[PDB]
Amino acid sequence: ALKLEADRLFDVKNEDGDVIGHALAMEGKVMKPLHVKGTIDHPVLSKLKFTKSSAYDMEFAQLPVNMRSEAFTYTSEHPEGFYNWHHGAVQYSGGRFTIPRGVGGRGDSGRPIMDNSGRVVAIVLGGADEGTRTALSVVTWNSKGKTIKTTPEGTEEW
Amino acid sequence: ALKLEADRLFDVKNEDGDVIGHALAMEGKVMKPLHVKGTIDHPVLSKLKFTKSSAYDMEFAQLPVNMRSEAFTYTSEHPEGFYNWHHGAVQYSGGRFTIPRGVGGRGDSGRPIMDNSGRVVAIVLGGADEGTRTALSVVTWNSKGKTIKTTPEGTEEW
Repeated sequence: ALKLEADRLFDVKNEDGDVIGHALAMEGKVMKPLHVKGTIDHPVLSKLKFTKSSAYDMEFAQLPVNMRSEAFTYTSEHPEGFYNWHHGAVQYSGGRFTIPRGVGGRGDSGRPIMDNSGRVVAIVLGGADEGTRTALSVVTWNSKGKTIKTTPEGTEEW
Repeated sequence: ALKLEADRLFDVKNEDGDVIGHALAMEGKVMKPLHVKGTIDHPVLSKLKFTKSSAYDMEFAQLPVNMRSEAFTYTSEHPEGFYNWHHGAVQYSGGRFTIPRGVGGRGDSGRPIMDNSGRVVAIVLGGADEGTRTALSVVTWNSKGKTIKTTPEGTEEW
């Protein structure tokens, strides 16, 4: 099985090699959440120096040219409805992004939430359980490009 | 007292009052699934001369010049991902529009599946219980305007 399409999603491994989170390539940058303390599983992207950003709970660095082209796209505009992440659908109902209960957990931060067109829309960081559903803590961006970091009361970071 | 919500999704009632199916004003016409034998619950529309298309389980009628303005829009462009319908998320993964096992039902015929941007993508007909999921029987239009009806083995009309 030849995988002729380039990765844009990478694993953030600890010192044992357990995958504890994810890093992604979007809008000219490699970007992972600051709180995941591990290395990016890639020969090139790990030797780069990342710029922390506590405010947004993010670390980033600019991608090495030949990779910049094969990177995601972000869309500021995003309607209520349903979006999709790795474990299925993600709902959007006025400000909150929610998935079912017991689906997301530790290791899922840095995973994007995207539309059916394949453009990124948010970045998971953790999630607030609410009995029936789980209110995700995302990192979105507006029409201008201002980084917003929505965080529900009682969030366990992932 | 006034109604600002346009008129697109009508109910289809039997000869005892129950709602057995639905109908929708879309792209210039009223549409309902043929197998549902009942009366559309809407003064103007119910007294219109319908035209059947048994090969596609539909029966359409042209929209009165006035209502023409508030009908739905259709889209043949529907990529793999998650969609919206009355009971929630509808997955589209290579030909099938599946939904979580259970939420389907008699009465759910005629209902449309639609994208985040409100445009209609398919009209539901019935479901095929495939264990965990349920593979829907739907009507849809291709890139060139011709109807197509996808019907799973074991489909139960609704």
